Parts: sequence; C-alpha cells; structure tokens
Amino acid sequence: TLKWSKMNLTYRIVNYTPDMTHSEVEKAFKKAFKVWSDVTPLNFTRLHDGIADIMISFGIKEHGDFYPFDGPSGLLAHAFPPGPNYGGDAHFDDDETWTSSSKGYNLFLVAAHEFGHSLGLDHSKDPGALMFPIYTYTGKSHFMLPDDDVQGIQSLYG
Ligand SMILES: COc1ccc(S(=O)(=O)N(Cc2cccnc2)c2c(C)cccc2C(=O)NO)cc1
Ligand SMILES: [Ca+2]
Ligand SMILES: [Zn+2]
Ligand SMILES: [Zn+2]
Repeated sequence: TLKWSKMNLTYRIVNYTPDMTHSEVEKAFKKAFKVWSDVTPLNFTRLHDGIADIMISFGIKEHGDFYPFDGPSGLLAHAFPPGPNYGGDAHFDDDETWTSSSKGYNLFLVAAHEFGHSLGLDHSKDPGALMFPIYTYTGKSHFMLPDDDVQGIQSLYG
C-alpha cells in the first residue's frame, strides 16, 4: 500500500560507529542495497554531503524521543514510514555491539530489516524471511530474498 512515488532514492551515513571500521560498515549497507536492488528497479545514490532521503545514524539510550531504548537487547533499530525529509530515516542503537561476524546482533540483519519496512513491506511470518519479527542469524554467503519477499516487494513496486 505505502510505497515511494519515484524510483530514485539517495542516502547518507552520519557516522560509522567505533564498533567496526568504516570499510566494514560501508560494505554492510552496500550488500543490503544490492540484495534489495537485485529485484527492485530502485536506484540508490550515495551523497558525500547535504541531506539525503534516507539518513543512517547510531544513537544512544536517550535519543530525543518518547521512545527511549531499553538498553542493549530490545529495539535494535527503527525507522519512520516513507515521509518527506523526516520519513525514510533510520536510527541504530550505539549501546549494542555491531559486528559483521556471527556475534551479538549482525548489522546486516537489522539493516536489511529496516529497509524492508521503508519499502512498504510488513512483518513476514516465514522464518526464512528477513522481515521475520524475531532476530535470527543466517548465512549471508548466498542468502537471497525468498519467494515470500519477492512476491510481496514485486506486488508493491511491480
Ligand atoms: C532482524 O532485524 C531486526 C530488526 C529489528 C528488530 S527489533 O528488536 O527492533 N523488533 C523485533 C523484535 C525482536 C525480538 C523480540 N521482539 C521484537 C522490534 C521490537 C523488539 C520492538 C518494537 C518493534 C520492533 C520492530 O519490528 N522493528 O522493526 C529485530 C530484528
Ligand atoms: Ca535495544
Ligand atoms: Zn532513533
Ligand atoms: Zn520490524
């Protein structure tokens, strides 16, 4: 039902958090766009400076909102629906341990999940779908959006 009115989108990383090196964090987001861009004609462009539609940043317990985090476990990240400048935003918990290996909460698992919500997809009930309401580790070596997600994302963007 909710979807972007244009196939052009831009994003900007506010910070890379000291939990991982910038090179490791940059590839993590690129893999997410690659997996989603594989079955969506959406075009993602990285902006060096200025304000972008989807800005990513890492916050801490208090984050100027009536939705404080509950500590390390709990809300690993959250985003707002496809709105004007405020919408399409994405925040991450800096109090958690972000790693690219199988430890704590993998950044790619949460990153891909918020993108699914920003794409207009709702939580999926299939355990193999990334939109699964429960966090689960998966082999990112050959992981591809399952048929459930492909039929849903295609049903929205075609
Ligand atoms: C795999 O990607 C993700 C991304 C976010 C989250 S999450 O913890 O924020 N998450 C799901 C959840 C998880 C375990 C127990 N209860 C709820 C949520 C939680 C905890 C609270 C409220 C909203 C969500 C949510 O759906 N955000 O998109 C979990 C997994
Ligand atoms: Ca939390
Ligand atoms: Zn936030
Ligand atoms: Zn969710």
